[PDB]
Amino acid sequence: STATLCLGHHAVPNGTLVKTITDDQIEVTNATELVQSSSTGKICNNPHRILDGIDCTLIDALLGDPHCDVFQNETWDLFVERSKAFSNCYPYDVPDYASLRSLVASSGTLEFITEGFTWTGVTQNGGSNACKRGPGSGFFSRLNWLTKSGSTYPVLNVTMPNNDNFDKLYIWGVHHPSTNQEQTSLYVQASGRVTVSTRRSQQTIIPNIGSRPWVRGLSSRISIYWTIVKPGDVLVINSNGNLIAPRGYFKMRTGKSSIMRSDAPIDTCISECITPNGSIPNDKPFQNVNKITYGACPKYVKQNTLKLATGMRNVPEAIAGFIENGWEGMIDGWYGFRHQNSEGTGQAADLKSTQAAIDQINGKLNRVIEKTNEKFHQIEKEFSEVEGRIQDLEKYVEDTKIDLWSYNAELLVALENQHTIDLTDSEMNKLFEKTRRQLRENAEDMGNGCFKIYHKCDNACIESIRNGTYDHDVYRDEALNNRFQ
Amino acid sequence: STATLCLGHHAVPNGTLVKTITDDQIEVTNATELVQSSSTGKICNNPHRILDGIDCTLIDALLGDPHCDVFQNETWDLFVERSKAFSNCYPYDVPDYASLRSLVASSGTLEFITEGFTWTGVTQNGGSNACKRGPGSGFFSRLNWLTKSGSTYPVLNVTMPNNDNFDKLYIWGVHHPSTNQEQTSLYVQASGRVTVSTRRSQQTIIPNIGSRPWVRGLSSRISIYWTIVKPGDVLVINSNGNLIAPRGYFKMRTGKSSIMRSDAPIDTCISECITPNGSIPNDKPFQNVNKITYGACPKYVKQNTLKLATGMRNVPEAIAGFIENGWEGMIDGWYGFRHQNSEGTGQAADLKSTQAAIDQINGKLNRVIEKTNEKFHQIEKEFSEVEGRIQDLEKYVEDTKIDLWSYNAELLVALENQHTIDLTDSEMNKLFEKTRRQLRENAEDMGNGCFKIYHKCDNACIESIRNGTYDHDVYRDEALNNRFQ
Amino acid sequence: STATLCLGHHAVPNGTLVKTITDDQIEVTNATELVQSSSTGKICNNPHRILDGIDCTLIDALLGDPHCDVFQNETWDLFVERSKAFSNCYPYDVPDYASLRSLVASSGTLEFITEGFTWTGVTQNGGSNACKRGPGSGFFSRLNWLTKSGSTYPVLNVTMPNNDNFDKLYIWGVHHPSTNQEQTSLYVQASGRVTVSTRRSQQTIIPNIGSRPWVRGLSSRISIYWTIVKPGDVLVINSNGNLIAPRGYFKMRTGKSSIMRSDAPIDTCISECITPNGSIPNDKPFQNVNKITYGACPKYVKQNTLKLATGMRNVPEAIAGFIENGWEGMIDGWYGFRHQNSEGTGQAADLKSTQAAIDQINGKLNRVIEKTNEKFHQIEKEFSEVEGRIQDLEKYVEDTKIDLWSYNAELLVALENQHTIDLTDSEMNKLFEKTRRQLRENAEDMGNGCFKIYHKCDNACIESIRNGTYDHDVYRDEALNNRFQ
Ligand SMILES: *[C@@H]1O[C@H](CO)[C@@H](O)[C@H](O)[C@H]1NC(C)=O
Ligand SMILES: *[C@@H]1O[C@H](CO)[C@@H](O)[C@H](O)[C@H]1NC(C)=O
Ligand SMILES: *[C@@H]1O[C@H](CO)[C@@H](O)[C@H](O)[C@H]1NC(C)=O
Ligand SMILES: *[C@@H]1O[C@H](CO)[C@@H](O)[C@H](O)[C@H]1NC(C)=O
Ligand SMILES: *[C@@H]1O[C@H](CO)[C@@H](O)[C@H](O)[C@H]1NC(C)=O
Ligand SMILES: *[C@@H]1O[C@H](CO)[C@@H](O)[C@H](O)[C@H]1NC(C)=O
Ligand SMILES: *[C@@H]1O[C@H](CO)[C@@H](O)[C@H](O)[C@H]1NC(C)=O
Ligand SMILES: *[C@@H]1O[C@H](CO)[C@@H](O)[C@H](O)[C@H]1NC(C)=O
Ligand SMILES: *[C@@H]1O[C@H](CO)[C@@H](O)[C@H](O)[C@H]1NC(C)=O
Repeated sequence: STATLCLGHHAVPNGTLVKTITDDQIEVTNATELVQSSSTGKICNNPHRILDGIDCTLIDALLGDPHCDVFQNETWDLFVERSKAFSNCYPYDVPDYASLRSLVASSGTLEFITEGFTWTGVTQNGGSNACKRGPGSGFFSRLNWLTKSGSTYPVLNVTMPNNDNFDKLYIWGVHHPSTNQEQTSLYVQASGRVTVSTRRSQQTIIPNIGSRPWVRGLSSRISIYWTIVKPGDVLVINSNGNLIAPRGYFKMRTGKSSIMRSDAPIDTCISECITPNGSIPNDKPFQNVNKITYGACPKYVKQNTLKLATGMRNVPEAIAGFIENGWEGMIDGWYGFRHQNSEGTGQAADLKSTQAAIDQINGKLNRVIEKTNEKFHQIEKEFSEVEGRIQDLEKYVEDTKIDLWSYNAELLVALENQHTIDLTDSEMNKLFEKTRRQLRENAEDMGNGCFKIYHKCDNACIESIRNGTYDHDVYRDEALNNRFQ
Repeated sequence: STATLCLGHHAVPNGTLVKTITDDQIEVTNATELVQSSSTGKICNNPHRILDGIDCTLIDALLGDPHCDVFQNETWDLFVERSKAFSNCYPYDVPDYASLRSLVASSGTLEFITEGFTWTGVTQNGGSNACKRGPGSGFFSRLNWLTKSGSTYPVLNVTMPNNDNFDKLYIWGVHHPSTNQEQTSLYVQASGRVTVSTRRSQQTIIPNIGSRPWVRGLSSRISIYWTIVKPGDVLVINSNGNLIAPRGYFKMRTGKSSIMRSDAPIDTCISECITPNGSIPNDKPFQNVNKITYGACPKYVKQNTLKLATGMRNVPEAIAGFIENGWEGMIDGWYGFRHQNSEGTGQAADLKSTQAAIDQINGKLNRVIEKTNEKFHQIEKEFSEVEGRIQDLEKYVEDTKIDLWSYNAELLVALENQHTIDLTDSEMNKLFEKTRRQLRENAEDMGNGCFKIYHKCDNACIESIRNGTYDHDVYRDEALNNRFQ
Repeated sequence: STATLCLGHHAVPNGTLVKTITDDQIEVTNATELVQSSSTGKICNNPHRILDGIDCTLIDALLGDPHCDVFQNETWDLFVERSKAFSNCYPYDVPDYASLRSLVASSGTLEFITEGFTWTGVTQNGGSNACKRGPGSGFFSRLNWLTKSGSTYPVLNVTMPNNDNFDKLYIWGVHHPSTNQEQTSLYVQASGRVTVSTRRSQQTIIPNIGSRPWVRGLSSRISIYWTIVKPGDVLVINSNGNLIAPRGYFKMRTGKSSIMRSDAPIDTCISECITPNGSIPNDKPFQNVNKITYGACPKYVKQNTLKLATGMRNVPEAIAGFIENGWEGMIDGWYGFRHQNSEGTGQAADLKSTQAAIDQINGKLNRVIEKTNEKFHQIEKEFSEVEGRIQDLEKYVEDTKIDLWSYNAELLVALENQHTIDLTDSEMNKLFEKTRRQLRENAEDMGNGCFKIYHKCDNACIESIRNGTYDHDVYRDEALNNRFQ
């Protein structure tokens, strides 16, 4: 008699469509989504130290807004700026505001050391009713509003050496009165001047005595400037008037700190990736949640979905083999044998080829993508004002990055799916070729992916063929007799 | 007797060389140029609304140059800025000119709403002989040149609330007189000041009273500034002098609008992609025409040609099959059979494998590159002045983008050509293996991509082999007798 | 009798692990490092014109520091800016210093043409003891310190037309005296003003009368500004006072020039690639030395090693063929035959398949990566100050470029290694299939990448099989008799 041993691969009834280099949409047994398209809606407070700016802007906490005194000496890995954040202090503008916000966020600390600045001949601790600290007028806690003492405002000329071994951030301000009457009343000089300089840098501000929109009852402003005094350098403040002096310096730092605009609530949970939408799992290589990211985050891509073939071609369902169709009834392994001999039909999965395919597919993605791009401080990617050239450059850089990484994701997923499908096909063909080699002249490929063994092949001989210990010479005579006679 | 059945693939005499991962220049039956290296030289006026700035710069049309009154209330999807554009009005400079040009181009409209600004104690509608609107002195139509009324220039202090639901762009200016005599004659104050501010922003400009190069007969200038008033915000203009006030505001839009410097004529034609060279077709995924693009444009690459293999190998031309040579004489399909039997030689293309290869090759490039990157406003990529850091950053960002996308194009073309070649080879080999399987023991492969069938194979039998309905058992006895006896 | 003919591939005892798309670490016979991870520590003075700024900053050489007069009229392709560079002249700051440094580096020349500027009513060649040119007081050699002549400082008003065909760079300065007494003594005007303008540009600077840190004995500063005068344009300098006028112009160039901050000594050596680490060989496509590069440099990648498989899979060691193991003892070629016949065992490498594999592998890398991205002037990539938005954008652009190119290198190496391994496997399989085709029915594949030929196969017959001139019909009768009888 003649037995019919042959090979096949597992098939699933519910396949999943993936995109390859050669096929637009090919069904495979298994696939995994490589894009994190959803977020939990909350920012995890671990492992990063998240500082929620409930009603406070980062610059508001920096200056010492009366409603931002809880953020004094605060440190963060990510400062979260809520859209409800508002200023309740003296109206102010920060020329080059974005740079100050960026560098204070990167510093990651509001640690403020008060310094013994000596202001002779002027009244310190000038307050306002726009800045109401308690039941009375106040001002920014980190800024000293100096005004004329008596009937004269001398030329303040103070020095502060940076004898420490770290950069000192001095946040000072220039008062812009609404009228010349206010300018003279606060500062006997009809036109003030504030030159804050270091041995290498310099910033001169001429106060602007002009009316402007009422903000919290004031048509005067404070223009906020910052001076970074590196170690060994010295800060000289020379003011003829309109000086909102610094009460000290902020300890600048370098690290993984940044700032995020987000309304996502902070939740007791752990996630190394934070987006304005909330924290997302970084298990997947790519995301479609937000281009704004903090921590170990997946690369942002424009694709909502990128399915990676983690299985083989799905060819759902006479024991014809892989060339005809896949085997739905085989669950022990990926590739296996079905045999029909005198002892009845049987099946047995091939563990060697199954494990080869599984091992090859296991780390396919993780070996072409670095562990995870861990980004902490970045450029601004959403803007509320129309700034122009610099904002356009930031938007263009981010769009270029997004387009290039989205193309990388598309090409990589197509390449990896093509390689997975070709690899599973090659494993099936390799097992078929091994079986053919074992069955040198004792079998014949029926053409449906199925061999026809021309000798009585009991289950023991089937097992011998399956495990590679099949000796063709034993049955060569009988097989040849049944084949060519 | 016996028969011959050789399997082959179509070949063309006029092959085309392509680049693959494995071969530097491999000849293929067909290839398509993937780089749009040429342009029609004229900008299509569809589907985008192209506004040709014949003799006007965008800022010239914005300010209301007398020779640019045809651009009043103008809208555009692309503003074309001719190199012959010139200014014929009061000489002016725009501090951060690039930013204003960028944001006005992005806004995409010159829609100007005149507002009831009230300037008390000053003479309005000041004009100069440099701006000759008609037979007399004129000025920018969108700017009001305020001067002293009689012998006094009071402290102008006006407000304009933004009660609408859109951003208001206020283009104002500061007059820079040639001499103190002119400053006092126009503005009794010896030193003017223009503070234009919102509840959040502020811009105070001190006029510069100094002579400078004559431009249209004037050594005075206008420094042009813009204020964007968001909805609910209020614009306050406080001028001690030298105020070139706004006559209103330009309504700000957000959309696909931009500006292009181009001398390409406008043509009654349709093209979704516009370059300074002119409109180019976006059928190809890459273009080597211009890095400056607008609309649904191909990605810019440094390659002047990237041929993508849309066919298979050429092995140009005893009927040996694919292993030996390609078949020049087969035009019906890509793969086919040539048979020699007692009834004479014949040929027949294999439609199944041909269609498989054609379908696999049809969308190879499409299923790895997004439809088309539709970019509307971008960074400036060509610069006429040496600005320095920001211009260097823009040039670096564009050069990095160009290099990365050029590498992407090289790698993609090489990968897709390698896959096309391997795919056509695999189709040929799969057809050969199918024919082998059908001819289990009836035929022997002669090594030239062909089979020697050892039984009388009439045209009906050859057709049965070709269509897969060949029964080996019918001729097994005769074939074995002719083979082994 | 019979014979054995096993096909195999060369193996090396010391393989090298490379990385593929399918295997994390696969041993190949040969691999080459694609990342230049090391530098010679010195800057080659060829082929680039390296100018070593020993103790001079580029701006120090530009202004004409007394200790930088050796750099007058100097030209360079790369200006090397040592960390020991110091200023020994009048203390100064350059508002927008980075832009001036960038544009002077891009120009690549300090060629200074002295111009006949006429300053009437002021004292020229003003000096200080901060700039000691010799034993007496000095000043910047390219700047004229103008002061009051006698007891009056008239309103300087000079013009300089650009009648040449090149851009003229005018480096001027504004004096910032420490006290009003110094301002009046040097400049009778209590408040100076310096307006330097062209027909299209304008820079007006108000001198800053305020004290500041002593630098070389002076609490006064020079604010350095530059004006680029296009051909046909004219430069007008007006000054009430505080004018550090230009003595001429620096001739602008466009080309391959740039500036590098490096302490690597310049050595008599040739290298087209320069890094702050020193010159590196550009033979490899990628580097891990420095993201800051000049000349034809390898792309910077984060990977310190990327091994590209320049050989085949290594399978180190009855003459079983390729299926079992690789051939350690075969050095003549890559693929070969080992035969056992009545005349004894022998071996012979296959030159055709070996050469096919070698030719395909030779240029795999260089037909997908452009020769060398020759980058000369680009953005600053290392910053000593915390500047903010623009510096953050530069850092983000460079980090994006580095990440994208590192992913490109990783994916490219994985793809090329996968293709090389599949290529060598396919060459071995193609040799096996050719040998099978030649031995139509005279040999049987034993399953170990080897054939049992069932006829007397002397060395001549084995050579005929190896060179493709083997006629199966000669031995078909004997082989069939030995096979099936
Ligand atoms: C902040 O830290 C400084 C550091 O010494 C300390 O002097 C100061 O009292 C602290 N203030 C607050 C509010 O924590
Ligand atoms: C201002 O202070 C600096 C150092 O703080 C000093 O060198 C200078 O003499 C002072 N000037 C006056 C006028 O006091
Ligand atoms: C995240 O937020 C942005 C902006 O609010 C929004 O455009 C995007 O759709 C959000 N994505 C998810 C997944 O919530
Ligand atoms: C522009 O539109 C406004 C809208 O009211 C109108 O008042 C004005 O006259 C228009 N100008 C032109 C030139 O069409
Ligand atoms: C200027 O106008 C603002 C409102 O526009 C007003 O609050 C302020 O009192 C005015 N100032 C003077 C001096 O009239
Ligand atoms: C397009 O124009 C640019 C600049 O004028 C030129 O460098 C380039 O060669 C042009 N290309 C084509 C295809 O016309
Ligand atoms: C620099 O070149 C100019 C060009 O004429 C020349 O006049 C000047 O003397 C040169 N100076 C030096 C120091 O070489
Ligand atoms: C200043 O010089 C310019 C030419 O450079 C001239 O047109 C103008 O009249 C001069 N002004 C005075 C006040 O001399
Ligand atoms: C090159 O120098 C940089 C900065 O000093 C350093 O981080 C890097 O490790 C150096 N690389 C080599 C190869 O010396």
